[PDB]
Amino acid sequence: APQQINDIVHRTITPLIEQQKIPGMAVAVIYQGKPYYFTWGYADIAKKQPVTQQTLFELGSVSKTFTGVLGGDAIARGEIKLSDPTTKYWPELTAKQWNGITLLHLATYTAGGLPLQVPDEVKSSSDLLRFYQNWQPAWAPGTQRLYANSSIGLFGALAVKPSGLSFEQAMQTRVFQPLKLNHTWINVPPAEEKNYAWGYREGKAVHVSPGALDAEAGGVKSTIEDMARWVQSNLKPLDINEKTLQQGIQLAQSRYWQTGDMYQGLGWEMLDWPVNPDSIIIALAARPVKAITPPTPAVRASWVHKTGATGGFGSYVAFIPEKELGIVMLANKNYPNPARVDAAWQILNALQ
Ligand SMILES: OC[C@H]1O[C@@](CO)(O[C@H]2O[C@H](CO)[C@@H](O)[C@H](O)[C@H]2O)[C@@H](O)[C@@H]1O
Repeated sequence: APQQINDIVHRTITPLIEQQKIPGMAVAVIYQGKPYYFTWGYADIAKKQPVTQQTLFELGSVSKTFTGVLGGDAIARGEIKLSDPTTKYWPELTAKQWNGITLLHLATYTAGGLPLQVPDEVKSSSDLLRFYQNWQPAWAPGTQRLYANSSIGLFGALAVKPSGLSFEQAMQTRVFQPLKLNHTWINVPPAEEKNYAWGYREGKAVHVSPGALDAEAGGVKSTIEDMARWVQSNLKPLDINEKTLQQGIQLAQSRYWQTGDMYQGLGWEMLDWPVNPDSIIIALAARPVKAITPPTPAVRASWVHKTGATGGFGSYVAFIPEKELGIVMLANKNYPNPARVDAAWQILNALQ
């Protein structure tokens, strides 16, 4: 590895790991299009298993980038449109508040105040229908953003309905397989359990226990190598051979809404590059949005990023298409987002 990369990465991450008491971490830097891998510490503290380039981490909400691109591929296939009403794909959603809520609104958290979490009481499909029918929006569609798993999670479930595939089958066949992400999973198979790191919350070993729509909103587990390849694919979507997947990547990096300095994509979030690091960086935050009419196609001069967490894991991905530069940070503790972004900016700034 080039010494410049070696030095900035170790000099940034070692102190981060110490300060945040992170049990294990894997980092990939993509520099001039090529990946460089770094690992520290433990996938499993009790069994003394190290983090390796084959270790699986829970991505948490970084999974929304995969859901956004799968939705994007479905649009490119002519299976769905973001301008379509939600009721087109769920005819049993007859409650009047749904008039005017489109797939776009669901995908971008702008439906009018769908909650962060689907209630734990919702187990059955009829429980799920009841939840969305009974939900009362605070706001008109397309006026305020409230980050929500019940919003993008429903988009993911509906986006695959025309295909007739399960969400997992669609993701596997249409996104993971074409991009050769052969160690990326929504459900970790028994063959791969040996490599599934434990998450750590207040010292306790924990794995995600998915409720309704958690697969769609936060369900991906992946290795540092596959995540580097995911960044490579999002950096250069035009090198991807599957035409609908190529367009799908581009659609997920389009700017649909603006709030302050941030632009909402499908899963992905973006800021103009160069960004101030203060601007890149709370349980519920309702923010008015301006519609970008029509959406701006993927801007090469962007900082494109997404944070992700589960009870036991914290992930971050960021890239700058213009510079062919990117980073993935995977950890088996959920530590504060600003620490993630600060470390990522330190590394990418140094290498830009
Ligand atoms: O073990 C996870 C468990 O969650 C369930 C029950 O809510 O819900 C899913 O049904 C779909 C297909 O399995 C999921 O993709 C979606 O997240 C959710 O409604 C079970 O199905 C799933 O086994």
